[PDB]
Amino acid sequence: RFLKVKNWETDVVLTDTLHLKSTLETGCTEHICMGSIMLPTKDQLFPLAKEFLDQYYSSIKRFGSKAHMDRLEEVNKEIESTSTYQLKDTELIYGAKHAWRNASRCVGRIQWSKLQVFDARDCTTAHGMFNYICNHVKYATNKGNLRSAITIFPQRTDGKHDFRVWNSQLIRYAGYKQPDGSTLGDPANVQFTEICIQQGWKAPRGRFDVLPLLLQANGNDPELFQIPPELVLEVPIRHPKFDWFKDLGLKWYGLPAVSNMLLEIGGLEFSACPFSGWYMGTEIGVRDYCDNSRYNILEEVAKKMDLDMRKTSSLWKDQALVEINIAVLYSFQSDKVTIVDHHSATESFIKHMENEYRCRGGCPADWVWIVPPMSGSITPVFHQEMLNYRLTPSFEYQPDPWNTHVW
Amino acid sequence: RFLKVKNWETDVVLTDTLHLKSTLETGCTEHICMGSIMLPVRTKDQLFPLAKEFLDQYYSSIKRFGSKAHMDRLEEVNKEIESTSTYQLKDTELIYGAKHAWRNASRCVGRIQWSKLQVFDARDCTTAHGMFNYICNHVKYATNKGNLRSAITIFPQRTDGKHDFRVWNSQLIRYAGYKQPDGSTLGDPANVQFTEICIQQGWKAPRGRFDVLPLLLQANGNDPELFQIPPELVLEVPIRHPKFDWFKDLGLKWYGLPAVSNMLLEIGGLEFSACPFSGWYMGTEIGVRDYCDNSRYNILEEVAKKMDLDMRKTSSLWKDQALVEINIAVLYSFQSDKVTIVDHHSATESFIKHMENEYRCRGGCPADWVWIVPPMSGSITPVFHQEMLNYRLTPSFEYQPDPWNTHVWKG
Ligand code: HEM
Ligand code: HEM
Ligand SMILES: N=C(Nc1cccc(CCc2cccc(NC(=N)c3cccs3)c2)c1)c1cccs1
Ligand SMILES: N=C(Nc1cccc(CCc2cccc(NC(=N)c3cccs3)c2)c1)c1cccs1
Ligand SMILES: C[C@H](O)[C@H](O)[C@H]1CNc2nc(N)[nH]c(=O)c2N1
Ligand SMILES: C[C@H](O)[C@H](O)[C@H]1CNc2nc(N)[nH]c(=O)c2N1
Ligand SMILES: [Zn+2]
Repeated sequence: RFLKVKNWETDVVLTDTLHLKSTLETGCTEHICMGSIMLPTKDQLFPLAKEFLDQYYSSIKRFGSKAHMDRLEEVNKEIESTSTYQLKDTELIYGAKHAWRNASRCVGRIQWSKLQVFDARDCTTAHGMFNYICNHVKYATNKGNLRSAITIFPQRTDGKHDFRVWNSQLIRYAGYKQPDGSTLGDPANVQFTEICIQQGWKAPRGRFDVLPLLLQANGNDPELFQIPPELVLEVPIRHPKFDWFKDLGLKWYGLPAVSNMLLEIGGLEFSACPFSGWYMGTEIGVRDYCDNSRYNILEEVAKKMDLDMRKTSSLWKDQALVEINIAVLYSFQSDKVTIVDHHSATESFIKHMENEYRCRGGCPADWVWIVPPMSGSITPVFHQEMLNYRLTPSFEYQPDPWNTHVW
Repeated sequence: RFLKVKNWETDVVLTDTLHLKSTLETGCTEHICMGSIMLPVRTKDQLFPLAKEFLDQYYSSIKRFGSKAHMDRLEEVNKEIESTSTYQLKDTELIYGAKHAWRNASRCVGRIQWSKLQVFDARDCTTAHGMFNYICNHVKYATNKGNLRSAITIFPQRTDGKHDFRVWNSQLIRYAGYKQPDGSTLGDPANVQFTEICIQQGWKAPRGRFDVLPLLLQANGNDPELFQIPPELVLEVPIRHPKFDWFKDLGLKWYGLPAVSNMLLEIGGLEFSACPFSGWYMGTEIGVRDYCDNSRYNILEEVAKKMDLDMRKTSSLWKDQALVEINIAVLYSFQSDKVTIVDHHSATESFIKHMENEYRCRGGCPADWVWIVPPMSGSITPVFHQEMLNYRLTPSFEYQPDPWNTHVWKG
């Protein structure tokens, strides 16, 4: 009932009570743990609404005040009538920040309360979504000094009128397979990269071609738009010692901006809610470059380093991996674009876990995702027991829209 | 019910049915995951069922399910239980049981090797001296002059819980740790407490950085006794680096034989509380954890200074660079002395193949991602992108409390 979590490096023991407010399900059972699986009516809505409003008013110390009871009634009225309701701005801001605060997979949550929220609930067309996205991008980029933000498009009504950003992130690199049979640019996007052409895009057939945005307003077919290059900050990747590094030709964008998730506040579903902050370096250096099914440049970097690539036990992959990541961090820092290393991000997150244990009685956290993909055991999160549970408001996955849209 | 796991690097999907044979609890529920939590006397009552499940498994494996031999064994074990409140395993049953505990160990990356396990039956042992002899023969056989072979030695089972066999050591071979007055630590900080107990029981500590601890052995619920392992039995490897000649001057060495001596082996409801087992090291267990954990030898700073890395900013990744070098050194040193060791790329690759094999022939492989993924270079090894199902099958290896916490001293 009152669960404990221990840090094995520091012996620090925290006590979790916040999980008892857990609402949704994890996929795990008494018999089976699924911690490593990527994805395991008017009736429904009022409980959900009341729950959320209860935590709102408690957060502003007006639980059981007149306004609270008045609101619960106003929303109760609005639901019994319209079959949905609308959030006040203040509630929207609290909801979004809290969906980030509750993302158990995010190592970056020490920053949860400094989130800029752009209310795009008055938007009606793809051109309009495009304007809102551009302003989001520009605000967030801030000439390199990145600022967290989210833009919230209109809430789903009856599932026929959905706003969706078809891009999985706002800013990503094109991928094309060749007759040769291998891959140019980023293989993650091959499919999307073809949809875009399959709808109209004139691909500059290249390696790092920023993809066009593909936007669907109010359930309608979606439309192509190029984000103005001037708005897409990029960083040429070079090493502080290896001059040949530059000649690998590598660059990356500074703004990670997730665009395919669904935000749930008080039972209301926001299917287009792109959000952005900034990178931890290993997301680019370990996952984007070195994954077998991504840019997969380890072989190439290893060779230029003249390492003994003959036997796994020379650890040539690991050597190359570290230099690549030093390179990415060096570049971003040199160009004054915000970025965080994994040692610093994990130290931050331990600090935040501690803050959330005392101020709030816990912090849902998913170890499988919080431990970085390199140097795990020399970062402090490795030695930290964590409890994973689902609280609301939350961000959730949702099916790729091309599997669902009728034309 | 069938459950699927996918690999995201290769799109290979597998189907689990074995999880249906599971019964023990995970720690998790529908509302909470405890997947990253380190640790989430029986009556006739519960013993009968547990012995029957075990025997049904045993006789299916040998293709004799429902034979007269099966049925008589059941009847024999049942009489023995209601007669004496316990039973004895046949040799063949013990062998199968020990191997399957290994096979069912969801946190073990080395399981491709499960069927080649040498089992020593030490169930006639009655004293600590006899335990010392068995452990010595285990160590020498396992070591095999550097060409390591997996083995386990199984001492008598628990009876009333007042006559337990225990090895108080956490592993058969480990270095002492000594808390110095100035706050620092000499040798391995993980072993300070155990080192104090030993000293208290009368061990004269040489008080250097790599002193092999004595064995501390309890037979039959007696107070345990000290024994020094013969040093000619303890294979050690000096740690050098193939390019950095200053590495050897750091003074590092490590032992070759990892042999865990503090787990509890559960077979058909019986509890073997002393069951030391041994295999061979994955390099990262020495190079990442043993040397570079902050709560262990923690040589990272010293190695970084000698490499003259930029240590002013973590974003230099100076910790990450030094860590790869220390692990290169460890693998180089072991290979050069022809002492079996496996790197994490090779171990994890082998495990993915074991795992697919186990899905095909067995219907599953319970696996604990948190422990299988290596503590460096996680995502450039194939297990990182492997979805895994974790559940508890028996026979199994279980944790058990430290004996200094539970023991009734006699004096
Ligand atoms: C401010 C800097 C931020 C840093 C450095 C950061 C870092 C991270 C990292 C490293 C991951 C794992 C990502 C992966 O491997 O794909 C992650 C996941 C996540 N982050 Fe944060 N984050 C930040 C801001 C935010 C913001 C502003 C939001 C929401 C408003 C957010 C919501 C999430 C969610 C929902 C996931 C998991 C999504 C999934 O399950 O795939 N993050 N973040
Ligand atoms: C043959 C070579 C072997 C290799 C390379 C191997 C590798 C590993 C590694 C790397 C771990 C994680 C250890 C840690 O993080 O501290 C592990 C855990 C484990 N292994 Fe294996 N292993 C091997 C043989 C065996 C044998 C022979 C047994 C038993 C007969 C076994 C039973 C286990 C158990 C029970 C754990 C988990 C311990 C715990 O939960 O604390 N291993 N093994
Ligand atoms: N189920 C999947 N999920 C999936 C696939 C790719 C990426 C992601 C998550 C991307 C993500 C989400 C949130 C944060 C980050 N990284 C960041 N630093 C931020 C992005 C926005 C604010 S911070 C990346 C999730 C798939 C795997 C393979 C095909 S689909
Ligand atoms: N709960 C703990 N248990 C614990 C503590 C230290 C080590 C271990 C596991 C030791 C182990 C177990 C099984 C295999 C291995 N490594 C091997 N290569 C083998 C050892 C024996 C056969 S193979 C190591 C478990 C702690 C963690 C940190 C501090 S206490
Ligand atoms: C199968 C496995 O769960 C999958 O590889 C996960 C592991 N941990 C991860 N962790 C993060 N941060 N991001 C990821 O994409 C993944 N992938
Ligand atoms: C809290 C967490 O479970 C703990 O640090 C685990 C993580 N993964 C591990 N994995 C292995 N192989 N060995 C370990 O000791 C640990 N420690
Ligand atoms: Zn779980």
